[PDB]
Amino acid sequence: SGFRKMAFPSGKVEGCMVQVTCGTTTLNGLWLDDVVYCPRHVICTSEDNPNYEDLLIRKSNHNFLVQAGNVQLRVIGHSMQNCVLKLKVDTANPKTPKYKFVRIQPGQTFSVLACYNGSPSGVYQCAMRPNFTIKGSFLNGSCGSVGFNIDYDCVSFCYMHHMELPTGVHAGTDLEGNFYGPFVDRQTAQAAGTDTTITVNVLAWLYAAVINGDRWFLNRFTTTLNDFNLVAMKYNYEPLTQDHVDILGPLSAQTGIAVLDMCASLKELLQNGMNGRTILGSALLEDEFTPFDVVRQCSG
Amino acid sequence: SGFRKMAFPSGKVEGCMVQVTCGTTTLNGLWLDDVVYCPRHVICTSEDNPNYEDLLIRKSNHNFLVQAGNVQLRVIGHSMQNCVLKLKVDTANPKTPKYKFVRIQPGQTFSVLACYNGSPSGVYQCAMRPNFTIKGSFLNGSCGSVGFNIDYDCVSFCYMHHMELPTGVHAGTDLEGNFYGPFVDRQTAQAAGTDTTITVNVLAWLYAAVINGDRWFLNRFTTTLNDFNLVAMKYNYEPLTQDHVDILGPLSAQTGIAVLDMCASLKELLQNGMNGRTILGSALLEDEFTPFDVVRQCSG
Repeated sequence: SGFRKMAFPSGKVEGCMVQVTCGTTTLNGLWLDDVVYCPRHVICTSEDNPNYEDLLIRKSNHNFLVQAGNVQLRVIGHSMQNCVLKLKVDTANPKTPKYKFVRIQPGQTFSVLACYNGSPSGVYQCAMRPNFTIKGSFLNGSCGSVGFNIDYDCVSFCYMHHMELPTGVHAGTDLEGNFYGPFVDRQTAQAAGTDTTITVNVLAWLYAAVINGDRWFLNRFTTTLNDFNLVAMKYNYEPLTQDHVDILGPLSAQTGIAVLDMCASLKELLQNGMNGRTILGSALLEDEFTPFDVVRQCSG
Repeated sequence: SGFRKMAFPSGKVEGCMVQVTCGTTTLNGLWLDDVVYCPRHVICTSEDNPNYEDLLIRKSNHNFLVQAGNVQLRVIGHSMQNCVLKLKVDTANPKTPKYKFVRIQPGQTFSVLACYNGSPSGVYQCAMRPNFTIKGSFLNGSCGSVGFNIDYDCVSFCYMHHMELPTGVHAGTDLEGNFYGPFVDRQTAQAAGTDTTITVNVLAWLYAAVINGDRWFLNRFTTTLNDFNLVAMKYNYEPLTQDHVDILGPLSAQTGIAVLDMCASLKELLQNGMNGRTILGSALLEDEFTPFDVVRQCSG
């Protein structure tokens, strides 16, 4: 037992991380088969309101230094797809895993492999916030670090890191180079929009707590979906849908606590607080675990 | 910026995990060069107050099934070292990293690669508690999962998982098979002893918060080491030593906040609480980050 925020084992992604250098700019790239994917930001400096089409036309293959550990990888083609650069290299990565490029939804989680100069440094879990930012840990040089999920040895890549917003949260793209949220890879006054709490995840985590022996917040009451959603709106929680209730079915069955029964507990927690008590070691309600994340750790 | 609980990239350890089966018992082992390390518990069932010396004498090499993915590894020798079994195999692991076996101190952190049937499932950070337990996430089949730190591509293994205590916390050994704390690998009423809060780590995390822009808890006061330790004892915090102050030097220098100045903030937080505010997203004081963990993420 126990419940911990847990990343996927990162080995399959570690074998894909390379360093990409163009001029005086270095960042990370992702080497799959004979293509390296990285942020197109690598082709400009600080002086470049940039036109990336013009900037790339003025580059040649030999302007791109790609290093996989010690071995230099010869660039033989270059192109741009939205905000990512694709560098064709003369060697297929022999450690390419089975993989997919997937775009994830707000409220879903993924593992981030933080990398610097093509060298992985740490791994942690992130949720895509409703406002399309993530609360990561990225220092200078982390551009091109990727986010992923792993399912039966298939790596589903969903995130490439591009920048940090003024509040210290983080924005990036899918692996097709399309930004999550209303952000751009140039210097503007862009800021994170208003955020909300992911209700279905909070309920999943309350189920995790019950499975792990925390029961003090339970009560004999049930509530209707409509009356719960009135309370949710008051506290800046997302509305709960019938599909959310359906998704929580397996956890509800395992614990014998109907979803709308648990909603009555969440309503009381929102209105009264915790009164000095904690849930799974937290004094706040946690919304960064999906129902899948809980079921993954609460099989027993 | 940002501050996240972050595990080391797990790839080097993933390449060492195997499955060890003896009879109807299966668990995880660690394959380094031509030796597999696993909990000696693998040689008994439920009926075995066991004498492990007798149990091992009654075994042969062919009683041990070791599987590295698909490939079966032939066992050619077996011996016991304290609570770990060493199985000599006829193949050196070609993916053996540079490694060391180190025993860690209470208050230090490490990454856990949770594994089932020789297959890694997730990675997370743990601190060794003052009472020599860890607050992990381990389901049935996780025995033999290992904890480690990585320094310049050298893996320092420090933990092998053995069992779960009645409070849901976890106990295990170093890789020499010596238990952390007053625990044994048989069925007793053993329980975790009283625990305390790791003061130096809480201060390191307050420094992390300042580096990341949380300043509301600061004040103009300083305190003496002796007067702080009077408050620490009252709230079940470990005493702060001069070596702790010395260790926090680099963080104190980066922020310009003397250690004893930060101690005055911690005293006020202990006596008054947070008054509805949070620090790095927590409503509780966090003690599972070492000064090293902070410096690792707060270079900027």
